[PDB]
Order: sequence, then structure tokens, then C-alpha cells
Amino acid sequence: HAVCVRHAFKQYGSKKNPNHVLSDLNMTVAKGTIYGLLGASGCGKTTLLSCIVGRRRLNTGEIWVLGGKPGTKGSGVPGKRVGYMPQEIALYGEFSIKETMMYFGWIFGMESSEINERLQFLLNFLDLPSQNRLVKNLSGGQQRRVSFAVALMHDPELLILDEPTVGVDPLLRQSIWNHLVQITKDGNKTVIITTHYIEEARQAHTIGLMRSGKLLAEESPHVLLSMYGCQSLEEVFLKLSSWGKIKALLQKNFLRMWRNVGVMLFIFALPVMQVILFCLAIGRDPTGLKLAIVNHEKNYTNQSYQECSFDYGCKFSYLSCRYLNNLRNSTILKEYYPDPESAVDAVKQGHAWGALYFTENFTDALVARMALGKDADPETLDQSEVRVWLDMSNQQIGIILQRDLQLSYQDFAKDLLGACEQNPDLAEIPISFKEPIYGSNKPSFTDFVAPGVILTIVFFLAVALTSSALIIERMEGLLDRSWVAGVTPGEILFSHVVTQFVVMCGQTALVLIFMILVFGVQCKGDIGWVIVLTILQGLCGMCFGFVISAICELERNAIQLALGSFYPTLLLSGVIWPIEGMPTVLRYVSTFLPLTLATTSLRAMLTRGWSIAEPAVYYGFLATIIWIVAFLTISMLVLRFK
Amino acid sequence: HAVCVRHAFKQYGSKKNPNHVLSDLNMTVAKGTIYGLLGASGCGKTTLLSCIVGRRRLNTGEIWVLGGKPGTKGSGVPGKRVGYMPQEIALYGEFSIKETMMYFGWIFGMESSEINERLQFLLNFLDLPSQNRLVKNLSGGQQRRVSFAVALMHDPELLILDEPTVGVDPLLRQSIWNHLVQITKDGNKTVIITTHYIEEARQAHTIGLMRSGKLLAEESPHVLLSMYGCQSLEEVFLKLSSWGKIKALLQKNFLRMWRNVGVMLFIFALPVMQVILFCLAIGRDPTGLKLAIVNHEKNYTNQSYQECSFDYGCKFSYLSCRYLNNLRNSTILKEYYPDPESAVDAVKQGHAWGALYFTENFTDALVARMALGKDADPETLDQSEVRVWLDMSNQQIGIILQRDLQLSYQDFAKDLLGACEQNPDLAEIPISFKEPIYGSNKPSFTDFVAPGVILTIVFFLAVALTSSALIIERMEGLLDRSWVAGVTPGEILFSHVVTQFVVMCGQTALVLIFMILVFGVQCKGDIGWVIVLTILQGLCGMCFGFVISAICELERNAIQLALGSFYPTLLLSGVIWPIEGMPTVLRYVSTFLPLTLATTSLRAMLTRGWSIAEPAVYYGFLATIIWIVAFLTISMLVLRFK
Ligand SMILES: CCCCCCCCCCC(CCCCCCCCCC)(CO[C@@H]1O[C@H](CO)[C@@H](O[C@H]2O[C@H](CO)[C@@H](O)[C@H](O)[C@H]2O)[C@H](O)[C@H]1O)CO[C@@H]1O[C@H](CO)[C@@H](O[C@H]2O[C@H](CO)[C@@H](O)[C@H](O)[C@H]2O)[C@H](O)[C@H]1O
Ligand SMILES: CCCCCCCCCCC(CCCCCCCCCC)(CO[C@@H]1O[C@H](CO)[C@@H](O[C@H]2O[C@H](CO)[C@@H](O)[C@H](O)[C@H]2O)[C@H](O)[C@H]1O)CO[C@@H]1O[C@H](CO)[C@@H](O[C@H]2O[C@H](CO)[C@@H](O)[C@H](O)[C@H]2O)[C@H](O)[C@H]1O
Ligand SMILES: CC/C=C\C/C=C/C/C=C\C/C=C/C/C=C/CCCCOC[C@H](COP(=O)(O)OCCN)OC(=O)CCCCCCCCCCCCCCCCC
Ligand SMILES: CC/C=C\C/C=C\C/C=C/C/C=C/C/C=C\CCCCOC[C@H](COP(=O)(O)OCCN)OC(=O)CCCCCCCCCCCCCCCCC
Ligand SMILES: CCCCCCCC/C=C\CCCCCCCC(=O)N[C@@H](CO)[C@H](O)CCCCCCCCCCCCCCC
Repeated sequence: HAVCVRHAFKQYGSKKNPNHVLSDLNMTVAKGTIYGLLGASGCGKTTLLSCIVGRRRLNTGEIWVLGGKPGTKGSGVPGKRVGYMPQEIALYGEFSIKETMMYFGWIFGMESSEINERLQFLLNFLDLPSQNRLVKNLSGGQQRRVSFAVALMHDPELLILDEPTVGVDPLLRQSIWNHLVQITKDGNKTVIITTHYIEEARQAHTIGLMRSGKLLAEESPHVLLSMYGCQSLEEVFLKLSSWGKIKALLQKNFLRMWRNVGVMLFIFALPVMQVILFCLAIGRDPTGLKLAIVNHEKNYTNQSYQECSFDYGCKFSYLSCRYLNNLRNSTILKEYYPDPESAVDAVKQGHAWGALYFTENFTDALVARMALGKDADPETLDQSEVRVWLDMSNQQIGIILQRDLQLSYQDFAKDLLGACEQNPDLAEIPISFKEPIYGSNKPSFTDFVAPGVILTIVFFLAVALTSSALIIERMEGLLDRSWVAGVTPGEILFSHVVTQFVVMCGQTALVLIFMILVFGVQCKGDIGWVIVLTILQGLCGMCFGFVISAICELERNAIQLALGSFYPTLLLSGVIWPIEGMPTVLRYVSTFLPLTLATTSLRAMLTRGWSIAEPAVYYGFLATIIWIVAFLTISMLVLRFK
Repeated sequence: HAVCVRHAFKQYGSKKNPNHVLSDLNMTVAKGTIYGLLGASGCGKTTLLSCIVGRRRLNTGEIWVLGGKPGTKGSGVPGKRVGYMPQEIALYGEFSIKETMMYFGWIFGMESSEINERLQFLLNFLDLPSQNRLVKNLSGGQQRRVSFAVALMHDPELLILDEPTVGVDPLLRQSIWNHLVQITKDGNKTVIITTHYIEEARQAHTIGLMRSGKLLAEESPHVLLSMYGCQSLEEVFLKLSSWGKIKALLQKNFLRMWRNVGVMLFIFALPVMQVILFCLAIGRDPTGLKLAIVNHEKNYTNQSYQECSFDYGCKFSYLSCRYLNNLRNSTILKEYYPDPESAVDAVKQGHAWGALYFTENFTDALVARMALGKDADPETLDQSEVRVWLDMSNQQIGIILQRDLQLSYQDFAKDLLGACEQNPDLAEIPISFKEPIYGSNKPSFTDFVAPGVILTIVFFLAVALTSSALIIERMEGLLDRSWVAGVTPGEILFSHVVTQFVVMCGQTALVLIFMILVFGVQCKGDIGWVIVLTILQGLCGMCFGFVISAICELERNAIQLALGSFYPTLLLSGVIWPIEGMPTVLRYVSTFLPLTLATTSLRAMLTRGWSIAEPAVYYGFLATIIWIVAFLTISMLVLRFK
């Protein structure tokens, strides 16, 4: 009437050593009775119950329950017509008892006014603590009783229970059995219960004894004892032979993140700290650089004083303190030494980045050098020069020092003339740099790396959240419990995409506000298309999190896969160094990576202000869309023939 | 009397809603009998057994087992005089049955010859599969049977068993109970067993009924039954009121890593390919940049051909193809456009990086400009210049393009002299750079980031490996099982340090071999001192993983703690950018970070060849040692009061 199983096979393990849990099996459960399923091992009964509710799909079998096959649109197994208690405690923490009751009632479509009566009745009957207590703050027995109350709340016509009374007090166990007997009799309710107390299953109506994947007997307990003349059942076994369902899922997802402070800090406060620290340390020009100066045109007094005095008008008095007046104060500090040997010794230590030497004949030789032109003898060309020894072990510092020293002389050369009706253009190399077409004369390395930092934060934090949430929830039977309740797989997936979309929108707003408004990173292009590209890259990472969760079953295995691809793609996507420095063969391969073309597209919009119509901009838009499709296809193809 | 317990109080919960697991409880176990604990809930029995074996301590009470308090002298609890079967399966996977028995027998000091006989007897007795099957490849019942065999193998005088028979067939249950009765037959053996099947405890000599954290009664089963004529125990419970243990651990640790392929890929193959990709993509100079050339001194033919021809001796034929002959071909690609306006349009698209635009009067004006000197009119000063419009949105590209355009003119100017029998020194700016004190004239950025990629890989690979290994083993109960076998915490920590030290030595060798011997990263200092500092940073990360494992209890919490400190310290340790770019306040704070002074010390040795005697070199050695002491102090304090 209620359940009928015929020829049900199932096995686990490899082909060489298979663990046969189920073999040729026959079961018939009458409507309106308590059945009772006793077996030597707890795995076969669990597999049978999971196949009955329709969540395991055993091979080469036949299950008929409440109209037809589970989940076939001819029966009512997935929905409010059955009440399922799993073997594990498939309950959400950080939720009170009343909140759990309300959530599961909203899933089953009960009115909020008729849920309170059931909640109070179950609280009184099952000896439970206050309804405001969090589930994670309860003990194992209390949590199991709360799960039982959840299974009993909606009054189903079929109850499938997996060890409801395992560590319950004998008085409470007796009361529970009396309640089950009462609701079963004089009604249309059927109970299928598996227990370890064989004697306790004496009020049951049709005991089915399970052994070696088959049923040794299935018949009334009293009559079974009558046939063999036994006073206990123990020695008989000794045989030597749908929108409202989306609000509930959406509300639950937002409350789980809000009540986890550590989760809120990792996905919202961690990105802000990286942006703040990156904009304060990476890309700025060094400023604290010390140079050793040996000016032999002036008396030496101290390592911090030189008395650099000269007449600013004309007559070219010193021309060596005049040159040092044009040195940029922001990046270079000046220290003074008495000998070139002692100044060089400072550079050989960590006391200076370079040494400058002026001979006592510098002024006269320099004045004569410009007055002779191409007729200057080698003597005046020797004494009219500044000897510079530099520490070039640091690439960025050496570039700054050389550029500042050279640009300081250009200002010095253009300052000597100009008041004498001489155009400063006489002191220019024929190679003349006009106004830059893009950018300025002082480009910043922070502006080059900033586009890649934004995309990597949004992409890789969507992989971690999606992979962990789906793996954890699937591994403790939380998805399976909701599927039996009548929640379709398309509704669960829809609610996950919406929740992740809102999360990544908050991250995008926070990252862009600090980078642009606070730290002054330039954005020459349209900010509308900058947001769209950032959101699309976040959705690309979410689809990659579907792939990881579809192939991994432990959380420790998922993080290794994520970190195993987070490192190689960072070094090949041109985030910290220009892509033009790579070898040609490696450069071509890198263009097919998920983030390479999008980082280039974002950089052009921020640094050059290019529009969406430029090929270099929309090429990164299309590469993100293709990777989204590829990631979704890979995740589906895992289950296509499996 | 084997066990005596008096007034043992224990609870598990918060002060607001305490969960009193134990209350005033008295328990007495006699020598040579079977004692059965038959509590209603498994929390009290498990806690009592754990307190008896010493792995847990209760708030107030007294425990006396086999001579005294467990864990101290006199008592023989943590040793081979007891046999413990924990509630959960505490066996190592990836190990065969035989290897498990040999490992545990080696722990107990038994000879390899007597372990074989016990293994054969237990395999025959417990109906276990072949001895060569891996533990991870068995079902949930065979694993429990192997755990029971491990408990029984070394023949102890006191057996503490936590549900030895739960899913066992009754046919095997009868044999197991018969074996227990036969071994406990007028001897020194004592068995304490908790079972769900109350009637199976009829063969036990004493029965202890547990309820509400105490014992309702403690008497023989037959005396208890003959109190009012009861014929079963169901109604009775219805009441309303050191050289050889380190070697074994060392061999086990290396075998677990070798038999986990995914573990060796993450810690040995990932760092090698991370170094390879860094040395191929990061730090190199762009070498494919395109420039649009407008040369009106010659006819226009194509975008790839120009017919640049000139004489080499004298007479200054064209001087525009002579300058373009001095351009570096390794980094600049020349494209030709017919008009200056069309060449700028190429730069406004992604087709070029700059424009040159030689004027049709360049040759005549350049020779007149260099033959007049200070008497050059503005007309020849305008026609003799090269007008460069550059794309300056990229900082590193703009440095290369400007540097190469100006150095190619220096060779061009030096070539014009000498061919005219003139001094080449006449084309020198009075700022003359001598031979560098450190480094060369062409510094590399990949030589700046290499000292700091080595340290980052070694440091953070020890945090992840140490934290995961210690957290997983404590949760699964393997650590507690080995403590009751007589393995002190000193040898567990000693064997873990040696295993991590060998792993970090292999990582160091692989990183330095590929970075220096294969990719040619310079090492001007002592290689031996470079090795010492790298290993020192590895041990520093190991001690940081000790703190994380002592604080966290789940692997997902430890990963977020490690990643939450990996991101900030990397951006503040001067790895990818010089430390001189950040503000002074931020630079002061960053010097106290674990990896900041060590990165500076390693860079000095590799790039300058400095010795250990230099203050900039041995500050990184002292900063690393101090952080090791601080990390070992924090972890010890955490375990002291938590
Ligand atoms: C777009 C997708 C929408 C989905 C939105 C929903 C997502 C929420 C997922 C929640 C989640 C995933 C975290 C994912 C990490 C993300 C980064 C990835 C990792 C980086 C690569 C957070 O996980 C929780 O994080 C907490 C952080 O606060 C942590 O708390 C710790 O640190 C705190 C801080 O210091 C500190 O104060 C606190 O003391 C610490 O305990 C919890 O221990 C930890 O479990 C896991 O949920 C957890 O599941 C647990 C049982 O599995 C569940 O345990 C309860 O339930 C059972 C009986 O009912 C039973 O098991 C337990 O007896 C019971 O307790 C927890 O209740 C639940 O929370
Ligand atoms: C300093 C020296 C320390 C000691 C040596 C260190 C290693 C010791 C711990 C080893 C360890 C932690 C590794 C984490 C370290 C790195 C994390 C860093 C994180 C970075 C952020 C690796 O864990 C292994 O990782 C495997 C990866 O290969 C993975 O296998 C997966 O991918 C494979 C690939 O194809 C694929 O074939 C395979 O099918 C996949 O499953 C499994 O999870 C596991 O085998 C955990 O050990 C595991 O413990 C498991 C019980 O929990 C134990 O479970 C087994 O047995 C149980 C019977 O009690 C039974 O109940 C379980 O059902 C059964 O499964 C595993 O057997 C054992 O191995
Ligand atoms: C950023 C995006 C970049 C690229 C995107 C994509 C490319 C392709 C798109 C999809 C294809 C693949 C994704 C990855 C999959 C691949 C499939 C198969 C894995 C299935 O994984 C099963 C279990 C987990 O299985 P389990 O948990 O036990 O569940 C039971 C199921 N059997 O993995 C584990 O343990 C492994 C744990 C980490 C293993 C390595 C970590 C780091 C790698 C470093 C090594 C690199 C060097 C290369 C080695 C060669 C040199 C000798
Ligand atoms: C290279 C780096 C080296 C050194 C760095 C520097 C200094 C080192 C001094 C180190 C000492 C300690 C650090 C540990 C501190 C303290 C304990 C806490 C957790 C103890 O733990 C509890 C459970 C785990 O507890 P549980 O697993 O449940 O076990 C039960 C035990 N109650 O953690 C969790 O959930 C946390 C999961 C991730 C939380 C955040 C992740 C990323 C942080 C980003 C936020 C940054 C911005 C700050 C926010 C302020 C502005 C609003
Ligand atoms: C997807 C998995 C990650 C989950 C969480 C992702 C959330 C956001 C990610 C980064 C936030 C953006 C903040 C910096 C990320 C991108 C921006 C940047 O500036 N990146 C550079 C510096 O961070 C770049 O990474 C430099 C690498 C050179 C050194 C390489 C050594 C690598 C060690 C390998 C072994 C250590 C293992 C430790 C634990 C094993």
C-alpha cells in the first residue's frame, strides 16, 4: 500500500573487492502501521532508507512508494507528504529552535499562526530547552531531539526515521513509542523506524529482520515469537541457517553570514586592508637617499654643513654650490666628506648610495670649457667634470639617482644662460621629447599594478566562498535534507548566485571607493564599464568554484586546488610586470588565461581612457564571457556520463 | 581493586547553561572480573572512560587505577599495561593491517616475531580480510574490528572498551563475549566495557547503571534481577530515582607523506614551478616595442621598407638613417609612415609606442648647428631636432624607450667624431659616471625580487604543513591514542621537528638549484651563509604553525588565519618594491615584521657579496632568532591556560 521494494541491488567499493550492501530484496509496508527495520549493520538500513526517500538511486532496483518512484511526478515522496529524519544531525547552527521551526514550516507552506502550536507541543513533549537557545549551544541528545521535532512538525502521512531513540532516557523513549503507536492507530499514517533496541520494537506491527543484504523474515512480532516459542526477539535473530520557497533560502543565506563574525572579516575587511596597504607601500618613489659630496672648492667643517654660499646674479663665482642648488631635495639628502677616498668608503658601507667629487679647479675649467667649444684641450675636459660613483645593486634606486642628477644639470645649464639674451634652447639635445600622447612625464608604478590588484581580489575571493559553502553544506546532509523537503535543485542554485552577486557587489564598491576616491588612482575612462568588467570577473571566479566543488569532497583538498592555480596565473597574467618582458612562446600561451586579457582591458580604460569600441578593451570583455561558459560546461560534463 | 573513583565531578558547557556530565559518583572495579557500564547516554560513559585512561581531567574528584592517579608514577595507565579502544576510529589510513599491527607492537616494545602470531590469531578470530588490505579501503565495520584487534593485540592486563560491538553480527558477538569471559577467568585480566545491548551484559560479573551523572546501582546482574522477580534487565533500569619509539614515529611520518601523492605535489612540485615561472616572466626587459618613423629625407615605399642608405666616412650625407642605424634592434621595431599626422594616429591606437618625424632639412641644419656653436640661430635649432611623441601610460616601457633613444644618440655623436679625427670626449655631459661600486651598468629587477621569493616560499610552506598535520591528528584522536600507549609529548614534538627539518632542506636545495644554477641568478657572497638563513626562516614558520594549531580547532579556521597574515606581511616586507618608498612611520613598523630584516640580509649577500660581519647582514640573523623565541613563548602560554 505505502512502500513496495522488489529486486533492489546496491554495492560499494572497487570491482575487485566490492562491499555488497544490498542484494535481491523484497519489502511490503502496509498503510497505517509501524514497520520496524532491524539489521545487523547500520549501513544497509541507511542505504535502504535513502533509496526509499529517493536520494541514492541504487542500481537495478524497483521502488514504489506513495504512488510511484520517488521524484517521478507521479508520487509525493519529495515534499510535505513525508517526514524524514536522517542519520546525522542535519541542522543549521547559529539558529534558535523557533527559527529552525519557522524556516522548515515556511518551506512546507504552513501558516505562521499554526507553527507556534506545533512548536509548543513538541517542546513540551520532547523535553527540550527554551526555544530561544541556539542549536550550536546544545548537546548531542538535545540536537537529535530537535531534529526529531523538525521531522514531526508538518504532520506527514509517512514517517521515515533513522534511529530516533539512541541515547534517550528510557522514560522518554517509552513516551515516544506510545505517541507513535497512538498517531499510527485509527489513522492513515505509516511509520518506518530503524532501531538498535530489538526488544523495544515489540509494539511494531511487521518486523523485518535484515541480514546479508536480504530479509530473513518480515512478519508480525507476536506471531513470530509464537512460531518459535521464544520469550524475546533477540534469540529469534540468532538464525544459524515557488517564489515563497526562494525567500526562505535567501533569508537563511544572509543570516548565516551575519552571525559569523570571522566570515564577515575575511571577505569584507581583508580586501580593504590589502588595498590600503598596497596604495601606501608599492609603487612610490624612494625618497630617503643619501649622497656623499666632496666639494674641494670650499672649506670642510662638518659632515652636515658645507657653507654653500655664492652670488646668484652672475660672474660665475663657484658653479659647484650653484649646481647643488638645483638638486631635488625630496629624494636626495646631502652629506659632506673631506676626501674622495673616505666618501667612497661610505658607499662601500650602508652609509651612502653614491659619491660626488668636485675638484678645486671645477669653476675655472667649466667656464673655459663652454668658452672654447670644440677647441677645448683634454686638460680642461678633465677638470671640468663631476665624477660620480654609484651603488647600482638596486634597479629602481639607481634609475632615480641617475635621472635626478642628469635633470639637475639641465636646469643648471638652462639657468646659466637666459638673462644674457641667450635662448635656453642652446642647452638641449637634438632628441627632443614633445608632450606625451598618453600619460604624463612622471608615470607611477602604482597605476600599472592597480588594475591587476582589483581583479585578483574579486576573482579569487569568489572561488573561496563558493567552493567552501557548497562543499561543507553537501558533506553534512544539509542539501539532501532540503531536497526531501521539496526544494528543487534549480532553486538552491538560483539562491546561491543571487547571494554571491550581492556579496561581490559590496566588495567592488569598497575596493573602488578606496582606490579612486581616497588614494587618488586616476580613472580617465568611463566608470560604468569599469564596474561591469569587475562584476563579470567575479562571476567568472564563482563558476570556477562550481568546478572545484563538483570534483572535491573535502575542504582541505579544495584549498590546495585553488592555491595551486592562484600562484601560476598571477605570474603569467601581467599584473606585477609588463607582459612584453615574457618570451614570445610564453607570451602567446598567457593570453588564453582567465585574467590576462581582462587586466589589459581594465588598464586601458584607467590609464588611457579608451572606450568599449576599442579592440583592446572589448577583447577582455569577451574572454571573461567565454571562460564563464567553459567553466559551466566543465562542471556539467563531470556528471553528464557519470 | 583495579579502579576506584570517588566523588568525580565533571561538566561540559558554559556557566550560563552548564551541562553536568558527571556528579557525585562512586565506582569500584574488582581485579579479575568483567565490569559493564550501562548508562543511558554515551556522553557520561565516554567522559568517565577518558578520565580513567588519563586523556581528560575532571573538575573535582579522585581516580585510582592500577596503583595511583593516571599519568603519574605508581599507576600503570599510560603504558602497555592497559588496552584502550576509543569511541571513534583512531587508525591511520594508507596503511595495511599488518603494518598497523607492527607499528603498534613496536610502540609497545614487542618483538617482530611475536607480533605475527597475534596478528594471525586476531585475523582468524575477528573474520578480518587479508592482512595486506589498506585501512582506508575497508568498510566502517572492518575498521572498527581492526581497532578492536589493535586494542587486544599486546595482551594487556586491563581492557577499556568503548562500544566494541555496535554493528557486529550476533554470531560474532557471541564469540567475542565468550572470548572475553574465557580470558577473564581467574586471572589478572580486567575488562571494562560499555555496550548498547543491555541483555548481552548478562555474562558480566558486575553491572553499573548510570543516570543523571551518578550510579543508580552497582551489583551483579543475577542479584539485581533477583530483587523483585524481574526476568530481564529492561525493567531493572526503569527506575525513577625512548630509542625505538622515536624511530617508529620517524618512519611512520615519512611513509605517510610518500603515500599521499597530492601532498608531495603541493610541497615539492609547486615551489619548483613557481620559481621557474618567476624567472621567465618577472623582471625582464620588454623587447618588441614598435615605433612609427617619419623620414622626409628619403622616399616612402612601404610600412616595412624605407631604403636607408648613407656613407660611412664623412661629408654627412643623410645623418637621419645614420642615427637610426645606432638604434638597438633587440628592443625597438621600426615601422614607417608617410606623414607626421598619420604616425600619431598609430600611437593613438594600439599600433605604436611613439613617433620620430625627421624633417627634410635635418641633415643641413644639424651640420650647421654643430658648426656654429653658441652662434646658432633659432631657425637651425628648430630644423635640427627630432620630435618624439611618446606613450607614457606605462612606467617601465617609458623608461626603456627614453633611455634607448638618448643612448643611441651618444653613439651617433661619438661616431661623427673620430671619423673626423676629433676627440670623442667632446660629446660628454660634465656629469660623468665612473665604474659602479656595486652592481653593473645594467641592473635587473629580477635580481631584486629573487631575494625574498625564496624566503616567502620556505616560510609559508612550513606554516601550512605544520598547522594542518597537527590539527588533523588531534581531531581524529590519533594523538590521544598514541599517548595512552606510552608515547610522551616530548618525543611527539621531537619527531615532528626532524620531519619538517628534512622537508625544508629539500625545498631549499631545489629552490636554490633552479634559481642560481639554471636561471643564472648572481650570488656574490658565501653560499653557505645563504643556506643557513633560508633554513632559519623555515623554522620560524614552523613555530608560527605551532601557534595557529594551538589556537584553532578546524582546518578551515587555520587556513584563514594563515592567509590573513600572508597577504599583509608580503606587502610590507619590501619583496616586490624597495622599502624606501613607504612613509617613515610605516617603514618603522615594517622593520619589526618577521621577514623584513631577513629579506634585506639575503639581498645584501646575493647582490653585494657582503659577509656575516656586516651589520646589515647579521641583523636578519638576529631578527629571525628573536621571532623563533617569541613564537615558542606564545604557543606555550596558549596551552598553559587553555
Ligand atoms: C555566496 C554563498 C552564500 C553562503 C553563505 C553562507 C556561508 C556561511 C558558511 C558557514 C561556515 C563556512 C565558512 C566558510 C569560510 C569562507 C572562507 C573560505 C575559507 C578560506 C579559504 C562558517 O564556519 C564557521 O566559521 C566561524 C567563524 O566565525 C567559526 O567560528 C569560530 O571562529 C570564530 C571567530 O573567532 C570564533 O568566535 C568561534 O568561537 C569559533 O567557533 C566556526 O567554527 C566555523 O565553523 C560553516 O558553518 C558552520 O558549520 C558548522 C558545521 O559544519 C556549524 O557547526 C554547528 O553545527 C552543527 C550542529 O548544529 C555542529 O557541527 C556544531 O556542533 C555546531 O556548532 C557552525 O555553526 C557553522 O557556522
Ligand atoms: C611533517 C610531517 C607530518 C606528517 C605527514 C603529513 C601528512 C599527514 C596528514 C595526511 C593528510 C593531511 C595532508 C594535509 C597536509 C597539506 C595541507 C596543506 C593545506 C594547504 C592550505 C593528507 O590527506 C590525504 O590527502 C589526500 C590527497 O592525496 C586526499 O586524497 C584525495 O585525493 C587523492 C589524490 O588523487 C585521491 O586519490 C583520493 O581519493 C582523495 O580522497 C585525502 O584527503 C587524504 O588521503 C590527511 O591524511 C588523511 O587522513 C584521512 C583521515 O581524515 C585518511 O582517511 C582515510 O582513512 C580513514 C580511516 O580512518 C577513512 O575514514 C577515510 O575515509 C579515508 O579517506 C586518509 O587516508 C589520510 O591520508
Ligand atoms: C585560475 C584558473 C586556472 C586554470 C583553470 C583551469 C584549467 C581546467 C579547468 C578545469 C580543469 C581543472 C582543475 C584542476 C583539476 C585537475 C582534475 C583532477 C583533480 C581531482 O581532484 C581529486 C582530489 C580531490 O578528491 P577528493 O577530495 O578526495 O574527493 C573524491 C573525488 N575523487 O584532489 C586532490 O586531492 C589534489 C590536491 C592538490 C593537488 C595538487 C595541488 C597543487 C598542484 C601543484 C603541481 C603543479 C606541477 C604539475 C605536476 C607535474 C610535474 C611532475
Ligand atoms: C607572516 C605573519 C607572521 C606574523 C604576523 C604577526 C604577529 C603575530 C602575533 C600573532 C599572534 C596571533 C594571531 C591570532 C589572533 C587572535 C585570535 C583570533 C582567532 C582565534 O580562534 C578563533 C577562531 C578559531 O577558533 P576555533 O576553530 O573555533 O577553535 C575554538 C577555539 N576558541 O579563529 C577564527 O575563526 C578566525 C578566522 C579568520 C579571522 C580573520 C581572518 C583574516 C583577518 C582579516 C581582518 C583584518 C582587519 C582587522 C579588523 C578590524 C577593523 C574592523
Ligand atoms: C584563490 C585562493 C586565494 C584565496 C584568497 C584570495 C583572496 C584575494 C587574493 C589576494 C588578495 C590580493 C593581495 C595580493 C595578491 C595580488 C596582488 C599582489 O600585489 N600580489 C603580489 C604580492 O602579493 C604577488 O603575489 C607577488 C608574488 C611573489 C612571491 C611569490 C611567493 C608565493 C608563496 C608560495 C608558497 C606560500 C604558501 C603560503 C600559504 C600556503
